[PDB]
Amino acid sequence: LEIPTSPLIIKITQQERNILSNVGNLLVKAFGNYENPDYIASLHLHAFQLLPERITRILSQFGSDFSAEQYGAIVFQGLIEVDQDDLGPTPPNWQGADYGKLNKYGFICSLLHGAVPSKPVQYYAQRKGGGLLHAVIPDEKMAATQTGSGSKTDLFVHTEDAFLSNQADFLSFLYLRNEERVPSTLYSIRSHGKMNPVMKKLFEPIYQCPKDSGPTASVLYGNRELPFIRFDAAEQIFNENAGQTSEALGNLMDFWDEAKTLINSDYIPNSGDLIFVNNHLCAHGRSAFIAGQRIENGEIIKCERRQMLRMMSKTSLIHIRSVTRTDDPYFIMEEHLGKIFDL
Ligand SMILES: N[C@@H](CCCC[NH3+])C(=O)O
Ligand SMILES: N[C@@H](CCCC[NH3+])C(=O)O
Ligand SMILES: [Fe+3]
Repeated sequence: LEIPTSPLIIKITQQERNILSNVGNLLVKAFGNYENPDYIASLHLHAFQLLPERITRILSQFGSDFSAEQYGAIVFQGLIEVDQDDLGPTPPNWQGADYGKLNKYGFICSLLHGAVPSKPVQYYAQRKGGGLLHAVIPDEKMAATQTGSGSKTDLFVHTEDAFLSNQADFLSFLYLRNEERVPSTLYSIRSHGKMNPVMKKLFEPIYQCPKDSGPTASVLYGNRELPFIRFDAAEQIFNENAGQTSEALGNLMDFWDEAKTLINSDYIPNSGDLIFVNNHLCAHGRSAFIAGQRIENGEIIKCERRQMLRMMSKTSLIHIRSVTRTDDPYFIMEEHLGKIFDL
């Protein structure tokens, strides 16, 4: 067995970039925006017929691959060319993001999910939905917070929405700018190799999964030999109010001791790179940084602040139907491990 220790790196070609750009422009003209219900209803058809064939091939293989060799993450290097002057300055927070300008990017991202095949969704748990595409921008007000609006966060990893029974199946992180040169940290449950006694204890449904007395869940699930994972190191372990039992905390600490040595922080994304993640296999994180600066040869180089676009998707609308809005089967109303928001 070749135990995966790093994600698959795909170097996007100029011809592929040009196709994505032209297709993105055509979809903007045809449908106005990526949230158009006519576009969403025919998403897979546009994904398989408009994407560069190599991307379609990679994503289709990835969607059904839960084998021992699968890391659960793909880095698409140079997926898009970002014109930095046209993008202009990074807004102070995510509320300031111009969606007229990210519209083409939303089409491209939604086609990638569509080729898995997977359906872009939104969660009331994250920004009261906030649309299919989220701008992730470091806010000075929330500088050292354990969120996406954060800047100084270090050594931790998490799968997205570990507190939800219906968390995303697939995630995409499109980097518009990373002038601070912050590494993108990834962690795969497949990096452990063969099922061992430390991992086996995580199948027990005894762990707290606190929201971004509570119900418990298993950290490991799915296949017994090649499992899926729901994990949040900061929220389940290093949170004083996590409320874990001594048995559960001990199991998580033993797991974290093994897991932390397998974290991969080698990849530093460039503008236009997209990281595509199987949220059931691979956890993600970000190293500490001061937004709007980098240090080179003992000197501070001022720069525009970090800017990333996030899209989440589910492979089945049927199995999430008891937690979605009556008039919107793509809008998840789940609050915490089965419990729905009481509005
Ligand atoms: N910026 C995002 C990040 C949340 C997910 C990562 N903890 C938000 O405010 O919803
Ligand atoms: N969502 C992160 C950045 C993405 C890193 C994922 N490897 C943030 O706090 O901005
Ligand atoms: Fe996250």
